[PDB]
Amino acid sequence: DPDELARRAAQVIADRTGIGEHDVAVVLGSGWLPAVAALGSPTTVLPQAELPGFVPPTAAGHAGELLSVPIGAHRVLVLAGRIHAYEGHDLRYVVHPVRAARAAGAQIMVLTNAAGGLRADLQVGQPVLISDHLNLTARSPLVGGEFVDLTDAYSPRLRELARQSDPQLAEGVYAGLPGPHYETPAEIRMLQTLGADLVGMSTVHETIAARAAGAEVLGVSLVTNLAAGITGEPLSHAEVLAAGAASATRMGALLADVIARF
Amino acid sequence: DPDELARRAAQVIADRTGIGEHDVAVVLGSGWLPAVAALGSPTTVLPQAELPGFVPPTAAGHAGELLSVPIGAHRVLVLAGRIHAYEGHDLRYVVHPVRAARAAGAQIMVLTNAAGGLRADLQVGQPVLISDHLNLTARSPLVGGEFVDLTDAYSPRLRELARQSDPQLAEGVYAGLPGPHYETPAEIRMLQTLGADLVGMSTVHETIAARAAGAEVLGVSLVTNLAAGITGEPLSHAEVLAAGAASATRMGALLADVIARF
Amino acid sequence: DPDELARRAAQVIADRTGIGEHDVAVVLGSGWLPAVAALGSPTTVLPQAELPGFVPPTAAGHAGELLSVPIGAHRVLVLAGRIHAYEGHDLRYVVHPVRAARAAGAQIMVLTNAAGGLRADLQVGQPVLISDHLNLTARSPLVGGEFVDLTDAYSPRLRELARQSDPQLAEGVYAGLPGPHYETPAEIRMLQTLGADLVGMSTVHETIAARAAGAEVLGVSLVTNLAAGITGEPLSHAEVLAAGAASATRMGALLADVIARF
Ligand SMILES: Nc1nc2c(ncn2COCCO)c(=O)[nH]1
Ligand SMILES: Nc1nc2c(ncn2COCCO)c(=O)[nH]1
Ligand SMILES: Nc1nc2c(ncn2COCCO)c(=O)[nH]1
Repeated sequence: DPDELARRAAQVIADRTGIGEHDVAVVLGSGWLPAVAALGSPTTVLPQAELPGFVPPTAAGHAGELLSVPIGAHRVLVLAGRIHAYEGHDLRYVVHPVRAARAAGAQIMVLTNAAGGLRADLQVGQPVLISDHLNLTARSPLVGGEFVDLTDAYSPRLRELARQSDPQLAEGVYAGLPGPHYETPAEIRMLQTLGADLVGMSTVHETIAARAAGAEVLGVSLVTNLAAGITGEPLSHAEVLAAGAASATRMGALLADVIARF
Repeated sequence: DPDELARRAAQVIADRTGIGEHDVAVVLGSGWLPAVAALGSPTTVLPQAELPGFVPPTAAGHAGELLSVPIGAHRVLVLAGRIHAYEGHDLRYVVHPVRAARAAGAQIMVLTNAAGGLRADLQVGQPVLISDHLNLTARSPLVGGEFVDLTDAYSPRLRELARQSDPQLAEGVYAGLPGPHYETPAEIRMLQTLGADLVGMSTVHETIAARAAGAEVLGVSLVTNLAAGITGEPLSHAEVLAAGAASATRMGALLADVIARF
Repeated sequence: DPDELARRAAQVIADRTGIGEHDVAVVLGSGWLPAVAALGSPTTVLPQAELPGFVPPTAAGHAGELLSVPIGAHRVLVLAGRIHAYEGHDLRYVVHPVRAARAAGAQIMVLTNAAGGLRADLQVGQPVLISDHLNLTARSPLVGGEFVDLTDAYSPRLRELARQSDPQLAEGVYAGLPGPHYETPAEIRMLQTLGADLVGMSTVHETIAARAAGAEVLGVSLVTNLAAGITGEPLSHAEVLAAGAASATRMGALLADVIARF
């Protein structure tokens, strides 16, 4: 039972952080690990790996951390590192950190990801609010008849708040694909056709789980690269890995500024 | 294997219903269940849990009811209560009633479901014949080289008959997505770009299992709401649930009227 | 370790063929099996079932061979037969042959398949190079975190060399779907909107795994029919299974000529 397990993770978070409630949670995955530092000074860091339901049984590699970051009166549960459906994990493990954070008190989930830009405009290193997603994984983390409306899955209010801190923030539609391979240029063209501005390999399940749980979601993509076939050149690994890192800098700090608006 | 379990279920069904052939099956999906009551004069009802292979090893709720009913010159195997793929279940379980049906004599499977309407001119509470589908599940109920052709998977003949019963019947293309979450508006715009008129969370696999097994299929969606982002206002749990307790005697009258024409 | 298993496999190839490296692998599946004898005299033939990682206990039928054929400058591993996701095998097993091939020295994989033609200039019996693919399986043979750019997944250079042998060779984007059911005509319309020229039931994962493993890939579809709804007439397990076994000599000879240009 995932809510039951989320409640244990949440008890342990409370126990280990000494903080009984955590009213915002921020998942920083690929491309966004620069963002961690920059959310602000953690009072507790712990390994996610320790936590009930967290870093998956089968494959145990080395998860990231759960930081407890006060931002004013908001106690931010920072999830530095996430697991991905592409790693083989049953989606309940994939969304468990989100569900744990809910149980730990998160009103709002800030879900971040590394994305390829599908769009004209888009610059490498550009943060892009997610206005909506395409779930192109053919899955849901919801099992049974949990029929969650995904209208305004990425809170307009939270996009408004974020633009209060950076009025020049774009938004775009994120296509969530399983990965972990990057996309073909034909898949990219397809995704342009399907209505996506961004493409990536996470997030959609987390949002769904977050929304199912009642949490408001702020989604932020970092364009780590223009998607395949957009420029005419192959993808640069160093660019995907590093070109957005000062962005993820910038953004964690911007982050802290937006959470403070919550 | 699945086919042998389907024939075992069929034997138990013939035994327990006293009916050697049920030349029609009806699967009563979300929002169609109340329609059972207006179907005719069933002569056996048995809990589906009674039947070999009906209840999956994984989840256990309260399985539905299997009704044997004469309608016109047909014996109709009515499945009230179904399992869904979104409940976690191997598809062999999701299509088993259809396979058990065909093994029990079924030549025509009447597959009903609840759909978001993707054309803003479909009326909430109006049935729509499925003229075709988009299997967006990335799954098939068929295993190994079962290379079934799905041209006219939804028999034009049956839709023609259905329309003699009710010539105000729309037809349209149904996108089968896994569920159980509803679609984002962005997914809805994609679905429209993809040529879908209806969207739901079932049927596709049963259609495919039915065509494989050589049964013809009449698919009928109840538009229980306009899909996400169509209205410019969020979906409402309040409509999706009642949308066909209201259509109930009318849907069961339609069903019985169309089956009689078969 | 998939890669270790590949390695285990490649040492048998070396050992049973007596040749330390096969610089080209060809995967013959559906529609291309008859072409094998026309490729050349094999210096060795081993059943696939004898190699580590290759074929099942659960479901056992009767499996392909692996041939070692010199072709032009090349020592070619011929994989006669493949297994398919639609048979239900973990993808690690589906792409093991290619990974084994790559481990055996294959830096070029020629992946052949049978496809529905969606594009107006294609005809039944035509070989079509695969220019790009749409992976519509919602799966990936990659797990965890290799960085795999699928830009030029189907090497333009291999395509241009092939065309030095038969410049006749058309090319198209291949949509790789789960199978084993064929597509509904609405699905084919969608695929066309998605930019697919060809549709089939294999290849994409074997590509990905070849690309991740550092091989270039030439894809060859045999158009074994038009896609569903193109002719307004059903589809064929065996106008598919060989509207190209009509042309064994030519298909083997096409392959041998193309490979000689590499
Ligand atoms: N799928 C995909 N992911 C990317 C790309 N660039 C960076 N990432 C990071 O992983 C995907 C997370 O949403 C890209 O072009 N495509
Ligand atoms: N997938 C999907 N299913 C719907 C929609 N409206 C009604 N249904 C079916 O709801 C009953 C449970 O699936 C919709 O908009 N999308
Ligand atoms: N998916 C798909 N595969 C095809 C089609 N035609 C030939 N093939 C290849 O068939 C795979 C099973 O033989 C088609 O129209 N669709």
